[PDB]
Amino acid sequence: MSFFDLLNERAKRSLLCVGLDPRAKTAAAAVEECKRLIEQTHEYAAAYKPNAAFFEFFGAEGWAALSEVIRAVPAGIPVVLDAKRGDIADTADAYATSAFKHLNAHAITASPYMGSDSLQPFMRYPDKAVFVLCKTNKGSNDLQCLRVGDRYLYEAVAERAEGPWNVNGNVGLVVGATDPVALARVRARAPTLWFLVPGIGASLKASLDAGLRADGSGMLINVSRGLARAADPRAAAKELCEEINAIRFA
Amino acid sequence: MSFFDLLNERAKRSLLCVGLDPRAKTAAAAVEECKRLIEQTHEYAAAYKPNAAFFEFFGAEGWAALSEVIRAVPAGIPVVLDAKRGDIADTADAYATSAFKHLNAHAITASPYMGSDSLQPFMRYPDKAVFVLCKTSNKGSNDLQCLRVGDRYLYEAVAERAEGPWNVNGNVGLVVGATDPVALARVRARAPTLWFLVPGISLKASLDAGLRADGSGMLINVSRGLARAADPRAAAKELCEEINAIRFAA
Repeated sequence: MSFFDLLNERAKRSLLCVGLDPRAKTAAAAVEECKRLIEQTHEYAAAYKPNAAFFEFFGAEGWAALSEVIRAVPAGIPVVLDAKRGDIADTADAYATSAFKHLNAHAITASPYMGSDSLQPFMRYPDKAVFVLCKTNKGSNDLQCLRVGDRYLYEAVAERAEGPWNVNGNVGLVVGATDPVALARVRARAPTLWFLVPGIGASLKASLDAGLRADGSGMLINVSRGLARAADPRAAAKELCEEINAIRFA
Repeated sequence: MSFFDLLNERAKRSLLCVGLDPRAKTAAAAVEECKRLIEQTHEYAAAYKPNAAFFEFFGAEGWAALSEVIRAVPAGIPVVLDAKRGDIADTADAYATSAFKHLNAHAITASPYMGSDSLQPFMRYPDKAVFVLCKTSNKGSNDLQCLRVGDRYLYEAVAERAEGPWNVNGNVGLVVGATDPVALARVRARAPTLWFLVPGISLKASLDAGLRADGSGMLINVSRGLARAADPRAAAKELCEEINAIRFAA
């Protein structure tokens, strides 16, 4: 089962991605915190997204904690390591081996800035997925909205992803929820790719109308604070999952 | 004791940055390998650049190994953690705290793709430097970096931002490859004062294109050329002296 095999099975029930961004002060407490959130939300989760930086923060024990948390994700539910990596050759190979073999995540996020051969070391794993940063925060304007001919830079990234980068059919894009016009533009350039969509908790219907594919799928909607800090995380995930599906059905 | 205070002092003697990219198969062996290379090269090193991916590869033991290797670098020689990070908000804050406080590196490398607010969490440390990816030498450089924005390349637009709006704390540098001196000269034209971290040496042409008016502002990284030299001590001495001979020449 590839990442997308697992995701497409989950997508029959949910498009909700649950962020694992522990607020705990120690690695041990972080593990327990994440395990509890998994227990409460897995029935309504399409994926989990552990925060690579939050785990690195704990130092030595942080790695082990991340591995333990990934192990705690029920079989059948894919894990996207939000590590936003980008380098080349042996260095990129080492990041990919760490994420995919050592930590056993099913997917990673990656920067497009160094281009095709910076992305190849991740994308060469046919059973893993690579979500490439496309449209994201206020700094988006700096580079992403620069005009490269008759399109924005973020559109140029989209055209490569739904295009020559997708050798193993395992490329996705990171496309933010807070900009529905941009979301629609990316979907027009890349009509078949899965989007990882953060920032809903920073409009649900607008995002889905702009970003869903023709099949009513293809958006993985990430929520972190709205679930982790909820009075009832299970009920919050259930409600979000159902809200998304109601829109898909209509 | 800022990064640039340390670097300016070292630049009186050297512009050589020594990569720490261990080939060893265990964390413990990697530490010893790096310690040996530091011992052989420190008299001629302006900086050390540990490979964040290579240390992450060793998992739990990896972080501790990286911490130990950084601590092994003589007082007075700055450490650039080559991590190429880029994220937003609390996540970027976590990467910064990890690199600058927990690991006690003096500088980090970072992707520009998510723009100003993705870089601010690193740049807010006035005593730490942030080397932002600008122009890299790999084939993928064609994909984004060499796209045309108005009458210039994307990498020139990045250089302008870095020299201009981004450099509020005077701690921004750029990563600029040695393999194209024409591009290196374009970057120096857009960014007359910034330090460049220059991987992958074309030594004379690179220095002619990239040095500032003061004969400084380039940090020349060497990895394989030193670590795999029969005599790394003599290799570092020779490279340091060759760089300086070019700097001295009218």
